[PDB]
Amino acid sequence: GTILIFLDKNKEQAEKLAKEVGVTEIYESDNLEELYREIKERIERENPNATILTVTDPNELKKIQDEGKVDRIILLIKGSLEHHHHHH
Repeated sequence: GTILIFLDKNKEQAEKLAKEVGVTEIYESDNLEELYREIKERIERENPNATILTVTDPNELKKIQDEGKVDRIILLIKGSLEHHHHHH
């Protein structure tokens, strides 16, 4: 059973792709990179026969969805408030 992830720092890119590709499962968090791990950890508990696919470009996501060889598709979006602290 194959899982397809899409990751983006920008919400409009993920929204516009979801609308052209026909996908509805969208998640958003300031901790985008920790959320990815927290989802994949639960995939490993729920799907012992999992296959991992992960994307950052709509040409790659569209090429995979053209073939439709996937059991679930999930979009993850970064929240606007996250920045690191700096002292120099």
